[PDB]
Amino acid sequence: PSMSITRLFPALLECFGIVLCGYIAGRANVITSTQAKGLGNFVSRFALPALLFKNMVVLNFSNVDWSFLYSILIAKASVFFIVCVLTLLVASPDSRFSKAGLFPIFATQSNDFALGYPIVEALYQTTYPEYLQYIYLVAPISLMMLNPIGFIFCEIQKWKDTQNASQNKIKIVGLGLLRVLQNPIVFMVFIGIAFNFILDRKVPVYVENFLDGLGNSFSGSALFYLGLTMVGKIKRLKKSAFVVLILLITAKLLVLPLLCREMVELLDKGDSVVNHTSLSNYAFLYGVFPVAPGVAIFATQFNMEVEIITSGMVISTFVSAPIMYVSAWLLTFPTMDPKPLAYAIQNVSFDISIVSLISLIWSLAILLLSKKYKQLPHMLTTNLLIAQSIVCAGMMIWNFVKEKNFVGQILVFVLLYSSLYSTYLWTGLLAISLFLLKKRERVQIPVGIIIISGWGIPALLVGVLLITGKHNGDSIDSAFFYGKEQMITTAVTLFCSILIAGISLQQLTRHVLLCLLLIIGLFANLSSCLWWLFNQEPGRLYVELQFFCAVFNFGQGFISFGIFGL
Amino acid sequence: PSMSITRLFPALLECFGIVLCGYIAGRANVITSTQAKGLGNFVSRFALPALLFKNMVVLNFSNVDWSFLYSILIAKASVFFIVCVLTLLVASPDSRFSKAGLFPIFATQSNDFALGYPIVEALYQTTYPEYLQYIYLVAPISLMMLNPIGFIFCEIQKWKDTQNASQNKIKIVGLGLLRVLQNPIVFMVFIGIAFNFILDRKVPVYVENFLDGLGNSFSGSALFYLGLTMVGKIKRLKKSAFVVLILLITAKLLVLPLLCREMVELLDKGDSVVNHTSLSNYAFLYGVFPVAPGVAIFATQFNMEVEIITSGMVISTFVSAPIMYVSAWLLTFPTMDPKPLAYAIQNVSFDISIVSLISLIWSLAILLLSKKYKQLPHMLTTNLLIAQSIVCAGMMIWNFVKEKNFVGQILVFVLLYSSLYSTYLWTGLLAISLFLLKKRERVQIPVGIIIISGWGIPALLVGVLLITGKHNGDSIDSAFFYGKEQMITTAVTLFCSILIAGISLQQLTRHVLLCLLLIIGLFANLSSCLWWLFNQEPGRLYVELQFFCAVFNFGQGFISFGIFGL
Repeated sequence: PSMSITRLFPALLECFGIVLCGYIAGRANVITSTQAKGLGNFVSRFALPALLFKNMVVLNFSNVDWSFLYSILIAKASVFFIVCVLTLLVASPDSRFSKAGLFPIFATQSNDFALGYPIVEALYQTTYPEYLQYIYLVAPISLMMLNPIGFIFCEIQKWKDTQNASQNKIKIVGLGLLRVLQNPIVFMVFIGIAFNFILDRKVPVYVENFLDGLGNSFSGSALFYLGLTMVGKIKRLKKSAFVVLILLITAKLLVLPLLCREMVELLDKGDSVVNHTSLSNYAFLYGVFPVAPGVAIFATQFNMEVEIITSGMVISTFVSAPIMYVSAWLLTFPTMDPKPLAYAIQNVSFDISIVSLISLIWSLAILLLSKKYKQLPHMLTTNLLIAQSIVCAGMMIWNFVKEKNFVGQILVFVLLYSSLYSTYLWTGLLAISLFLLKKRERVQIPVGIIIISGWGIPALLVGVLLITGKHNGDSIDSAFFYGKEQMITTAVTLFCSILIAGISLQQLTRHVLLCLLLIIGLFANLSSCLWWLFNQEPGRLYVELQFFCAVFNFGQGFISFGIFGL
Repeated sequence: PSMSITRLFPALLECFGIVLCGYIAGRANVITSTQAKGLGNFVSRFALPALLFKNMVVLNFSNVDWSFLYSILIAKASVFFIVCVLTLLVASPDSRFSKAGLFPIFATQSNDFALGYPIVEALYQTTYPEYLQYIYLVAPISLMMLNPIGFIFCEIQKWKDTQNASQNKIKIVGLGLLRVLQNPIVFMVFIGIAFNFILDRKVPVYVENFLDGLGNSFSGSALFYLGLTMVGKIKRLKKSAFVVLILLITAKLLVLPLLCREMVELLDKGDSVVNHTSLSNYAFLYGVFPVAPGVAIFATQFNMEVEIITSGMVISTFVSAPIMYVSAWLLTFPTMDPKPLAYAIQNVSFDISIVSLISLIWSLAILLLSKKYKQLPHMLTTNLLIAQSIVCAGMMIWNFVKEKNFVGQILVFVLLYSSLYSTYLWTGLLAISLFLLKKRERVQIPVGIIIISGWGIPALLVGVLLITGKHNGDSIDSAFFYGKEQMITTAVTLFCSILIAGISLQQLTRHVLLCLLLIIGLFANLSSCLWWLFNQEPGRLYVELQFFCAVFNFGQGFISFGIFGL
């Protein structure tokens, strides 16, 4: 029914494909500074003003609900206040004012124009089109209130950097207001409001085509410039810098969205509760949008703490996608029938599976071209990567052959769960291998025996499961293909491999990081299976259990991509 | 009826008495820079903002005619354009942009707050009170449009003074707008408009008393500061500087008022033609207001051509009063009955007479304390000054004894016209004396004979006029006391003395300047008398003839004050 989520995935595909294409053109020394600066100037001075003007000349103020506006600004202001007070209490007074100036604006300004708008239109084009007009009401008005405050703090820092007591507060506040009004968007917003008032909701035809042409190309050009502006801005930082950056990011993506949810539910008191639920969905999806590069520009012009802000922004752009994706799906689950939930879990499984295939074949190509798998413990890690690639390809085929052929279905199921169980076991096998290398014992490693075991016991369990199991082809989910016996086997497999990991626990640090991260998802799987078997009756909690288990099982290769990928 | 002009004179009295008191406290080294700067800061930052805020919170926009506003701004803009184009065509390009920046703003900004408001309230308190609310609509709004333009020209000059081609037009226009918005009045006007919108035409009682206290003392303090700020800013300039200054002043006081009249008559098309006439009167009296010191401050901060602007402003303040006075009276004459016109001419005669008495006794005290009247040609000039003082005192008594006593009336009339005719003759006597000194002849000057003649022939003519004349006490004017015979005698007196001046024509330059300026008024008098005798029927032109003749006859001592006063 409402909230068509199927179109969300393709939109993220083009949105991040443009970014990766820009970055690829960047690091190849193909695109130089000249045309990059030209495109940036075109975006900042021509495309964005035209787009905002065309969207603001037609607004229909007479039928716009301001509960959105009040809710979003109050949530942003509360977040800004919390961040600023925390900064002033924790930061050392040597440069505390600078931090209190640039840190909290990172928590309120978001890339709602180039990035958020494609998703919101892809999700609300035919069901709630009116939502598309609220975005242009958020970024400017918020920028009117919260950002100027931070500005004067920066000026205060600059003032105490100059040690010029002659300057008064009037000059500082004047400079701050001058800086914030010098930002183009505020005065195009003002002129657009003036033109809407003057023209009485009319668009001149002579310039309508020009405005459409300038505004339609804004998104792609802005994303391309963003991709170009992250070629070499990621550098190593200190432990305290990492900690404060993580705190900032968690504030960005976990604090504002939840607060927006709660106080949107608080403020609104309308009827037709479905509309209120959709409103909360819109607010929460809005809260999770990443950080705009405008704060990076502000830091650059202020020439203070530029590197940390740039690193935070570039990391936030990448981290936003999985979180907003899981958010959209998790919010969609409660209002669906169990068979639609099964369809949704297959869909997300395919999506994460294909992305993970891209990651895994990239990693396998890198490792094979490195020729570093001849010595321990790399060959078994490559074998585990191969098992991941095979199980993800099994996801792909199985979703393609769910109800296509019979014998194909059984063979695909057998190979699929063989590879999956091989990954489960190989986690514990790498645990044992790392533990025995830790012993520093000059004893030969039975590499052939361990690899044949790691590929044979999973196959043997799959075969005996097929022999003892009973076929049940009416279950869409692969877990319930035969019934109790399969997930009893999976539970005992999990229990065994996890005990192996626990008793067990040259880039050994990389391997031990992997041998730590994998077992959390392993506990997730054990908890899911033990919950299903102990609790025959269905609770109101297994939906996110199933979703997280599928996500881990079917995108765990992302972990190896992150760790064994650079 | 309407346009009560009687209260105009006293208002000018206090307005310029405050100025002279401030100047007198200034040159006595009694008031120093400290309290002067304190009072100036109080006026600029506290009194004026409070006054404008209290007058702007209550405005009643619903019933304000904007024909005034359109008319006044279009006239000011036309004047500004004419001045700027003339400046750019005539000024040499060495510093032409600076001139085109500061010269035309001198022609549009006026002292409408401290100076004009007392006159407009004194003339329009009970008849057209609403007029008082238009003043605060003129100065800011005009300052919004015309002055900023000039600013960028100054910046252009500064830019070409720096020879920095890196700066673009955007920076220059930004600096100009920053300077003009930095002026306090614009943002108190904006905040006052905002408060009027918010409070829905209400004034808080808790601050109403404070606002009244701050705004009531603004006028006196501003006039006092203005008087202090002219102690030593008048210096000698060159001939071209004098010529351009005279051109500027004539533009100030003759161009804007007439243009405002004509295009106010053009734009308005309302009924009840009396209202339109009053509107034109208001516009013309507004156009004649002097120059505010704000342009002097602008020149000082720009540090360009400060002396010429300051001299022009300080001269304009003094020159404004006689011109606005004669304007008010001349505009009032057409709509009155002949007996009210006679009353008005007696009133203006008394006013100019008492001011001229102040001037004449000051000059006589200076000359007598100088002891420079022992040598030619000073004693006869002192005698002429004495005759002026006596004839002005005769004005005073005669207006006091117009219908009080009979024998007093005849004796006052006799002495009065004796002194007046003595002045007429003594003009020609000084002409003869200067001509005979020009001869460079070592011949004794019959000083006793010439002085006894100069005091005796006028008395003899008065006596024979009394003997041959017929008393007619029903005429309010002194000219028509007896009838034809008196002004036949005056006409022959004028004709004789003026032929003496023509055939005739050590500070001889001062004397010849006097012996040039006096005879213009002499022609005015001859023209008036010959017009009355040749044209028995009354035309529609003798009103200004009579007014100018009375003004000359009864304030000619102002001429000797200006020339024989320093």
